[PDB]
Amino acid sequence: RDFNNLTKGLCTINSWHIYGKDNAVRIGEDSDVLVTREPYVSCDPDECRFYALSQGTTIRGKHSNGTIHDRSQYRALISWPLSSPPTVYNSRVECIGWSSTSCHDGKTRMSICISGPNNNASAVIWYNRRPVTEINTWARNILRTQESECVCHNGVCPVVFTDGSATGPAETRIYYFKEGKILKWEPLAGTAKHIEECSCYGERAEITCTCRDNWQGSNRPVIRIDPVAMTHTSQYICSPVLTDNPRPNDPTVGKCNDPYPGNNNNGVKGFSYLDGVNTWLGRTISIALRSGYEMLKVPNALTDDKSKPTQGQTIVLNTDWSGYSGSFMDYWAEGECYRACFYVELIRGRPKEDKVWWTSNSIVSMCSSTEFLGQWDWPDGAKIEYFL
Amino acid sequence: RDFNNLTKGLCTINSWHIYGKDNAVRIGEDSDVLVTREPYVSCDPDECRFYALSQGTTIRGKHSNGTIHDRSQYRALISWPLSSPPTVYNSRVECIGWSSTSCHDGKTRMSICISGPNNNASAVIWYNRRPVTEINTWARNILRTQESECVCHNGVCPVVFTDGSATGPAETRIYYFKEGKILKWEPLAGTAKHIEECSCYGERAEITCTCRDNWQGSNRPVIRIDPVAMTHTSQYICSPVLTDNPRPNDPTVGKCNDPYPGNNNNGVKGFSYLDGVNTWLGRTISIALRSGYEMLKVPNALTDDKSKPTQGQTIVLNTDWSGYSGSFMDYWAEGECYRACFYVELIRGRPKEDKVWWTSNSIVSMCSSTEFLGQWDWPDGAKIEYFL
Amino acid sequence: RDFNNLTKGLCTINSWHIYGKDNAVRIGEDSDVLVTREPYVSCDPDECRFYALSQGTTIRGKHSNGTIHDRSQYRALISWPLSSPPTVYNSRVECIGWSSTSCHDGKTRMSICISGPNNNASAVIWYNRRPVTEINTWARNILRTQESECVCHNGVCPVVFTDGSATGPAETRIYYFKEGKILKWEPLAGTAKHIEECSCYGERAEITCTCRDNWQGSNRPVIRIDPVAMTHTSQYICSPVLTDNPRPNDPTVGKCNDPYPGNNNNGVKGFSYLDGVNTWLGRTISIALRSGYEMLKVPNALTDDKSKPTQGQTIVLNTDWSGYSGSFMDYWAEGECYRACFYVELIRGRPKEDKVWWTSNSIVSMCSSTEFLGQWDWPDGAKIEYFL
Amino acid sequence: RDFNNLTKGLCTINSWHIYGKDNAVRIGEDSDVLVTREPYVSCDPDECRFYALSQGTTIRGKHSNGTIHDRSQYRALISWPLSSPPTVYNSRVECIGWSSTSCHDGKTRMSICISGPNNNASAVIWYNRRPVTEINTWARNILRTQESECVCHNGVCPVVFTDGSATGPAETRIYYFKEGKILKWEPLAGTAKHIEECSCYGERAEITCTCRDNWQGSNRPVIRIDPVAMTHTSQYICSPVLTDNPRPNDPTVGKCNDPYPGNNNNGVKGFSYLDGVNTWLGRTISIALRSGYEMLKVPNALTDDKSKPTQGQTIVLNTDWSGYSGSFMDYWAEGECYRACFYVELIRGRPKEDKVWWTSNSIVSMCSSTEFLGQWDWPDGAKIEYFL
Ligand SMILES: *[C@@H]1O[C@H](CO)[C@@H](O[C@@H]2O[C@H](CO)[C@@H](O[C@@H]3O[C@H](CO[C@H]4O[C@H](CO)[C@@H](O)[C@H](O)[C@@H]4O)[C@@H](O)[C@H](O[C@H]4O[C@H](CO)[C@@H](O)[C@H](O)[C@@H]4O[C@H]4O[C@H](CO)[C@@H](O)[C@H](O)[C@@H]4O[C@H]4O[C@H](CO)[C@@H](O)[C@H](O)[C@@H]4O)[C@@H]3O)[C@H](O)[C@H]2NC(C)=O)[C@H](O)[C@H]1NC(C)=O
Ligand SMILES: *[C@@H]1O[C@H](CO)[C@@H](O[C@@H]2O[C@H](CO)[C@@H](O[C@@H]3O[C@H](CO[C@H]4O[C@H](CO)[C@@H](O)[C@H](O)[C@@H]4O)[C@@H](O)[C@H](O[C@H]4O[C@H](CO)[C@@H](O)[C@H](O)[C@@H]4O[C@H]4O[C@H](CO)[C@@H](O)[C@H](O)[C@@H]4O[C@H]4O[C@H](CO)[C@@H](O)[C@H](O)[C@@H]4O)[C@@H]3O)[C@H](O)[C@H]2NC(C)=O)[C@H](O)[C@H]1NC(C)=O
Ligand SMILES: *[C@@H]1O[C@H](CO)[C@@H](O[C@@H]2O[C@H](CO)[C@@H](O[C@@H]3O[C@H](CO[C@H]4O[C@H](CO)[C@@H](O)[C@H](O)[C@@H]4O)[C@@H](O)[C@H](O[C@H]4O[C@H](CO)[C@@H](O)[C@H](O)[C@@H]4O[C@H]4O[C@H](CO)[C@@H](O)[C@H](O)[C@@H]4O[C@H]4O[C@H](CO)[C@@H](O)[C@H](O)[C@@H]4O)[C@@H]3O)[C@H](O)[C@H]2NC(C)=O)[C@H](O)[C@H]1NC(C)=O
Ligand SMILES: *[C@@H]1O[C@H](CO)[C@@H](O[C@@H]2O[C@H](CO)[C@@H](O[C@@H]3O[C@H](CO[C@H]4O[C@H](CO)[C@@H](O)[C@H](O)[C@@H]4O)[C@@H](O)[C@H](O[C@H]4O[C@H](CO)[C@@H](O)[C@H](O)[C@@H]4O[C@H]4O[C@H](CO)[C@@H](O)[C@H](O)[C@@H]4O[C@H]4O[C@H](CO)[C@@H](O)[C@H](O)[C@@H]4O)[C@@H]3O)[C@H](O)[C@H]2NC(C)=O)[C@H](O)[C@H]1NC(C)=O
Ligand SMILES: CC(=O)N[C@H]1[C@H]([C@H](O)[C@H](O)CO)O[C@H](P(=O)(O)O)C[C@@H]1O
Ligand SMILES: CC(=O)N[C@H]1[C@H]([C@H](O)[C@H](O)CO)O[C@H](P(=O)(O)O)C[C@@H]1O
Ligand SMILES: CC(=O)N[C@H]1[C@H]([C@H](O)[C@H](O)CO)O[C@H](P(=O)(O)O)C[C@@H]1O
Ligand SMILES: CC(=O)N[C@H]1[C@H]([C@H](O)[C@H](O)CO)O[C@H](P(=O)(O)O)C[C@@H]1O
Ligand SMILES: *[C@@H]1O[C@H](CO)[C@@H](O)[C@H](O)[C@H]1NC(C)=O
Ligand SMILES: *[C@@H]1O[C@H](CO)[C@@H](O)[C@H](O)[C@H]1NC(C)=O
Ligand SMILES: *[C@@H]1O[C@H](CO)[C@@H](O)[C@H](O)[C@H]1NC(C)=O
Ligand SMILES: *[C@@H]1O[C@H](CO)[C@@H](O)[C@H](O)[C@H]1NC(C)=O
Ligand SMILES: *[C@@H]1O[C@H](CO)[C@@H](O)[C@H](O)[C@H]1NC(C)=O
Ligand SMILES: [Ca+2]
Ligand SMILES: [Ca+2]
Ligand SMILES: [Ca+2]
Ligand SMILES: [Ca+2]
Repeated sequence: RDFNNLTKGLCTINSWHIYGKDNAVRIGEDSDVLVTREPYVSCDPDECRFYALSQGTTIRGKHSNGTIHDRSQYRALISWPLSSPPTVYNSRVECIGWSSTSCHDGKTRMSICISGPNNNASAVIWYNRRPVTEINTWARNILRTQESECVCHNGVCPVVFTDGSATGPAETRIYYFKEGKILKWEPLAGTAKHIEECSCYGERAEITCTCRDNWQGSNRPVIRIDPVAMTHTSQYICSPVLTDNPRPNDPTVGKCNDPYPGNNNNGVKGFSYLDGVNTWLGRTISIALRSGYEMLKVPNALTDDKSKPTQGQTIVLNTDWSGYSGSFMDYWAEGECYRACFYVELIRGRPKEDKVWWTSNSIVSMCSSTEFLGQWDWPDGAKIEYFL
Repeated sequence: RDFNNLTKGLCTINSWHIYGKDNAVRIGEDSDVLVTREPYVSCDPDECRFYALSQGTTIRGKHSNGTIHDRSQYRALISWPLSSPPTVYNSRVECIGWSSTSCHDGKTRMSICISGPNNNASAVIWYNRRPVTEINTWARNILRTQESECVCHNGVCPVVFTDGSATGPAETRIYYFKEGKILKWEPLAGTAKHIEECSCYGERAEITCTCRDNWQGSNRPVIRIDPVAMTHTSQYICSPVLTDNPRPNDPTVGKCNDPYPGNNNNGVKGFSYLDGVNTWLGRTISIALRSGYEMLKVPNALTDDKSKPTQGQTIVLNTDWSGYSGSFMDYWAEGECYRACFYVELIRGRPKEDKVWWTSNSIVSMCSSTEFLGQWDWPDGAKIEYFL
Repeated sequence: RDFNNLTKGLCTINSWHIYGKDNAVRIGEDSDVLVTREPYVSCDPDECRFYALSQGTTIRGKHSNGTIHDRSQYRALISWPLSSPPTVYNSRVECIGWSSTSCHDGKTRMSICISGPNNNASAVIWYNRRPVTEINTWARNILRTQESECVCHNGVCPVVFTDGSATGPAETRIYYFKEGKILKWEPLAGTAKHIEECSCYGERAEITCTCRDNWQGSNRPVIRIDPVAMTHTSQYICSPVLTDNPRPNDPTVGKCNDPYPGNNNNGVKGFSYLDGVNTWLGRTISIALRSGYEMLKVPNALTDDKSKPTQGQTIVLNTDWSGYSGSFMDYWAEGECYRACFYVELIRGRPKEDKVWWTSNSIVSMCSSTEFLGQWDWPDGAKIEYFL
Repeated sequence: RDFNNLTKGLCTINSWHIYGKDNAVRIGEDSDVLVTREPYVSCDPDECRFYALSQGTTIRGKHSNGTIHDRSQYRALISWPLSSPPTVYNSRVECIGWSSTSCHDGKTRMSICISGPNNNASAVIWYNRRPVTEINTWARNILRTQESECVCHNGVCPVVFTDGSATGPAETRIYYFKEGKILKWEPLAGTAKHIEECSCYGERAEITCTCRDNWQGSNRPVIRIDPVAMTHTSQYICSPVLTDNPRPNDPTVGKCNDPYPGNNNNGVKGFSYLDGVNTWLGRTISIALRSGYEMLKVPNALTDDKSKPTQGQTIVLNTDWSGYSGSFMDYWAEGECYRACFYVELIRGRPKEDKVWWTSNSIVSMCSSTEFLGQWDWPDGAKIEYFL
């Protein structure tokens, strides 16, 4: 009907309640479920769906041997109904590619998939389910994107891309689209040294994305965008409570405009909600590998380089695997504020579970509450040995 | 369009005709059917669906070993099309939890799921498919609810919860919701000593729920609610025709405001239609275990402590298993009265059938007729030995 | 929108073209297809669907052993999309029973299912998907109905039932319904001695049903109904070209008001289009068993007891099995006349193919053309030995 | 709503981007996917679907042994959702036959299927999903059609048929339909000697179809139609860059009105976009067999018998199988021109891969871009040995 505008603010978060859960690997043991990875959730004005990058095979199927690789001609962006598994018979294909992003603007939805060789990949922008715009590689080394949903304000929806090295300086750019057409684009600015896999949300005409520095830096990069003026800035989260993985241990003071040193050439997609005292950071529990997941209330994290934990909540125990995590919100829900949500990818199989030749994932999703609810941990459930 | 109001009365019941049947366990032998339990039926203005608490696995699947437990992170409230099985590809998820209730109000539908540990569980109320309200545990010992549908009158829909011991005094409360928001709540009143798993229906601006006393008492508790004034009372069904399971034998006189003694720490979810001479009680045939099912016309049951059977009808033979049973009606059907219906859960597997490692169920459903129709028995059908 | 009226006449038939085909048994070898029997086709204002009486099991499933029986608590009336198989995931249940009929009236659809023991069965009438009317057994010996679709004229839809013996005198009645309510009913009249499984169609405010005499009589009974006056008559098709199965050989002259003698206690559901010179009778090729199928132009069959074949067309070869057959037409298609159609059930398995423990069927359907098209035979396709 | 008119022109093509991909054979290894062949794509005003001629069996199913044959009573025209596999549970049947074509006109869609024996086949035309017109064989030797979609202009949609010999002179005719009714038909004209499997598109009130000469001729026949006047002409593509398969090698000069000699009794369905300098021809890489696929910019191909390659792009490598290819466009997309698309069938199994007893295919589809995007090759993916 009409373009949506970020008119409200974030509700206060005093705890988190379960929103959705897949149980995909448990069910996939005896069903026609698709091997996926790199998921997310995204809302429309009438329903919210689950999203993922398919591998073009069922888990129990023979072609699942070798699904440890990321880029192939047999991947695609698919969507399915909330808390149901990525079934072969109930899934809908958005576009063909091995990297992606998607978002609705009040009128219709825009989806972007990237495909191709390393020497020269390319992005195609779709809108109202028709292919509208195309963009070829600029720095000729794996053109990539968010891996989670974008946000729009009155028709304009910014998106972040990177093209170039993963263990050194790259070429990041913020593009501004309106009905699938490029309005403008500008290169990265600010003090952030490496950008990758941005997780974004919005409130009161502003967009905040917490991203990943894969080069060096256990603290996380941040990008604030102004959808009306079409401008931005970047920096790091000051707080000493580090959130990348892998990472060293938490210190007494942190860094605001420089990567905190300790581990190289590695990271993980993550997110956070930056709102003064109402600030919460998410992270794995293990400093060495992707296991466990926890949420932490760290007042004034982004601006205070000494801030420490006030309250917290456990999502997945440290004996249980996790993976990626990102942000989303239901911009079309009734209320006076925006209720914040997030998802956590639960990876099974290789590399850590190598008696199996595949790699796949599960999903758990939570949203905020204004009460102080009790906590419980939410693992995937599957017994790898039933697959031997 | 507009809120629904309990404007009619109950039609006269002279017999029951089949409404719906699943045949889930028969079909699940060679299909992708989900292991479920604790079912019910619920109507919308345009279609009536089947409901159940999934276990997150298919019957023939490996993860079905151990589905004898009730509370787990892998259960969910699902719905599917009438007289079809709970298939993996045709099911819709309402919310995440191990206890529940749901009902439409004329405009939209409200669903409630409860999840968490025993020390501290919590309920989340959803409306129009978005999470609106949250409630944490009050007495810190398994917060639980109806296990069947609620009833609404002009926007207000009462719901009964219990939190605390199952073999002693607990904390029951009636909550009044309007569009997912808590209007009010009040503690139990009247002479009923223990409340659990209420089965409710409505006619002429009043709501009657026949429940379960798991502490002591083979006779059943009753709760009458006034949706307009937001008040209630409780008591027991006077009649000597006992209906809980397990239970002792029928006596000559019964108890109106006190639990009839005989068996402890056990019961089963049940229901009844209380309407003077037009009164019918349902019950298993075996006094010791959940087998067989029969309907009995006992005039003035609730107020007469000597009332005895006038007419009856067999639903499931005593050589056949049954389980839970509850009430529902199609508030949007054409006519001058409300045609009363009920469902019976048919459990297969453990505990009684232990050559199998799972536990699942089937459904049969009937509604009333004004004629005196012939009777037939309706078992599940499956041969356990085809699963060995 | 508005009630439909039989306003047109039959187009001239000069040949038949394929309309639809299932290929169910071929596909069911490696799919979740349901064991069915007693099928038919029925149109709505917007789509035409396939219909059948399910057995509550998949073909490859264990519970298919013993599906040679007809009456059981696990059967149901289901419908699915045209030329697709009766799949477990794509089927819709109309009502519970082992005998049936259904038809749309311009506004909504009425469906009727019969269930129960032999001593006392009962029919429930549904309308707009809600159970409206009930009727108990009158002569206490297997109450049964059409096994194909009914026809309506301005809201009124007659239906034929039988209750009593199959090898002697019974109790037939024509019921007249309007929105699921009984308008009237009257007993059989005319010179027909035994009625069973009527196949009906309509044009110019009249309804003709060709039925089955299971007692004695290789020639077929006929019932003409006047939907406006609510009256009828019966008789036999005069022509010497006999069409029941089993049957003796064709003679030189036939019988108009008396069963032609030759074979007892046996028959098969069939049909015909009676329209003067534009008359066509259908029948199996073998006089002893259900094999092959052919259509024959026999001018003035119903009134001329000497009429013989003018033109013909082969549908299924005599080396291929067939079974039941019935009539249907698309009352909502554009044109100035009614294009006539029919279906043939193709049975596989027991009794003739006994290396398998089940019994199931396939469907082929044809409609008329005004040209003289070429012919081809349409078998089921499946190789029974792939099931061993 | 209203009839569609070819009002725009072709956008300029500077490269091709992926549109859709099936991955059917990879997935069919562990799923209920249907054995198909002879596919295509076709758009509606609201969605574009995939099309194919089914064989009436699943790939892993027993009835897949022998699917090397083309004409049988068990084939059908089916359609399914874009980039999803032809699943047994998600497919929709259009009509019954072993040869076909289909297209939407702005209001509704017309589909045509051909069935029957070689002595006398026949076509039935369907519209708005009801059978409207019938046509019997004229030259009594396999009546056949396009095997891809038709194009319409203000209600009129021409279609090309052939009936008669494949290795000598036949009887081709162009039919003009309007709402399923034959407006007119006329025999082939111009200098083309043999016509088969036409691939058509349209822009600015004209229809161009590049077809197949199976008799003699490695260069391709062309038919230009005037939808308003209902007339046409034929000829060959002049250019020396030959595109049929099998074929001899490319010469220095070509033939405009005569079949270029070299190989007999063989060909393959193909297409091309003829637009002056903006001209592109598609073809397999191997001159002997169906392997590899490439697109070539050959300015003024149709009129210049010396034209040679200016630019090109690889679609499938020569070590990978291909098959048929055809044209389609989204006539209802926003813009000022028509964005051109095409599909390539990827055949697996017999005849070249004979360790398997079946024959099936996969799909890849691309559309044009105005940028110069990078290229990648798109194979089917499946490992035949996982089927042994
Ligand atoms: C039934 O259910 C109810 C329902 O909620 C349960 O109640 C909840 O219990 C939670 C667990 O205790 C609790 O969460 C914790 O909150 C802390 C903050 O509170 C305290 O301090 C503030 C300020 O002084 C006070 O206001 C407050 O009242 C308290 O005093 C957090 O600090 C906790 O986090 C730390 O511990 C966990 C492990 O338990 C770590 O994973 C986490 O990362 C935190 O510790 C690391 O990080 C800090 C920051 O740099 C380091 O200083 C510290 O050394 C740790 O560092 C190591 O670990 C990380 C990760 O391994 C690594 O990178 C680093 O290098 C180091 O190696 C925790 O989040 C809830 O707040 C509580 N509910 C409420 C409402 O408060 C109830 O318990 C159940 N049972 C019953 C009977 O009810
Ligand atoms: C073809 O189909 C037709 C279609 O309907 C068939 O007709 C139907 O047949 C039914 C079965 O007989 C019948 O149902 C019974 O009705 C009784 C009431 O009728 C009589 O009394 C009244 C008042 O005097 C009269 O008006 C009426 O005319 C009759 O005289 C019920 O009382 C029957 O229930 C009792 O028996 C069944 C077992 O058969 C028990 O399961 C049931 O619980 C009842 O008995 C227990 O409970 C009472 C109450 O406390 C006890 O006193 C008694 O001792 C039993 O107690 C033991 O059992 C329970 C459970 O095991 C346990 O807790 C307790 O401790 C004890 O151990 C029964 O319901 C229908 O009414 C009839 N149709 C109609 C319209 O009436 C037809 O038969 C078929 N065949 C043919 C040829 O047509
Ligand atoms: C390529 O395709 C084209 C496309 O159509 C093919 O053309 C079609 O060919 C059909 C087969 O021959 C033909 O159908 C037949 O039509 C007969 C009527 O025509 C003749 O008579 C009339 C009047 O005199 C003339 O107008 C007309 O021109 C002809 O002369 C029917 O009579 C045929 O039916 C009989 O034979 C078949 C077997 O072939 C039986 O199954 C059938 O039941 C009929 O025979 C039995 O019944 C009669 C009636 O009582 C008995 O008298 C007779 O003895 C038989 O009885 C025994 O059998 C039954 C069943 O087994 C049992 O109950 C009984 O007791 C006995 O034991 C037949 O229907 C089409 O009409 C023709 N197309 C057209 C438009 O006409 C073409 O051939 C193909 N090839 C080529 C090169 O084109
Ligand atoms: C990273 O990705 C980027 C993204 O695009 C890559 O860039 C692209 O590279 C493509 C491959 O080289 C290239 O396509 C070729 O274009 C030729 C035309 O260009 C040249 O000539 C014109 C005019 O002079 C100039 O304007 C232009 O600048 C060039 O000089 C085509 O001619 C090419 O086709 C021929 O070769 C291929 C094999 O490679 C054959 O399959 C094809 O059929 C052509 O050759 C046959 O046909 C001709 C015509 O009759 C014959 O003369 C010739 O002998 C061949 O004949 C045999 O073969 C056929 C089939 O086997 C048989 O029937 C016959 O009998 C003979 O036996 C080719 O299409 C793209 O144009 C280029 N992109 C752009 C925008 O240009 C990049 O490379 C990647 N890497 C990096 C680092 O970036
Ligand atoms: C487009 C692409 O290749 N994305 C891949 C990125 C990429 O390698 C890093 O961002 C380094 O640049 O890594 C992740 P992970 O395996 O670390 O879990 C897998 C992704 O699929
Ligand atoms: C929330 C919960 O645990 N519900 C469980 C209740 C509960 O134990 C009783 O109401 C005693 O309080 O019992 C039944 P049942 O096994 O007796 O058939 C299983 C339920 O799932
Ligand atoms: C309601 C019912 O039992 N219908 C059955 C009738 C019935 O026995 C005959 O009409 C004799 O009355 O026969 C057929 P068929 O086996 O002969 O092919 C099977 C039906 O299912
Ligand atoms: C109606 C029909 O039979 N179509 C068949 C045609 C036909 O034989 C040729 O057009 C020669 O006339 O060939 C193809 P292909 O096998 O060559 O790949 C298979 C088709 O199914
Ligand atoms: C998977 O492939 C590897 C080589 O990639 C092979 O050695 C291994 O045995 C395969 N796994 C299975 C289960 O076949
Ligand atoms: C189920 O698990 C138990 C232990 O919980 C084990 O002893 C048993 O053998 C398992 N059943 C099957 C069929 O594997
Ligand atoms: C059918 O006839 C009645 C009068 O006989 C009329 O009201 C009705 O509208 C007619 N049907 C249609 C479709 O108009
Ligand atoms: C089917 O059941 C019969 C008895 O009804 C039994 O003898 C037979 O062996 C069973 N068939 C199969 C395939 O198990
Ligand atoms: C397929 O059929 C042929 C004969 O057509 C037979 O020889 C062959 O063994 C069959 N293939 C399989 C896998 O059974
Ligand atoms: Ca890092
Ligand atoms: Ca009790
Ligand atoms: Ca007979
Ligand atoms: Ca050729």
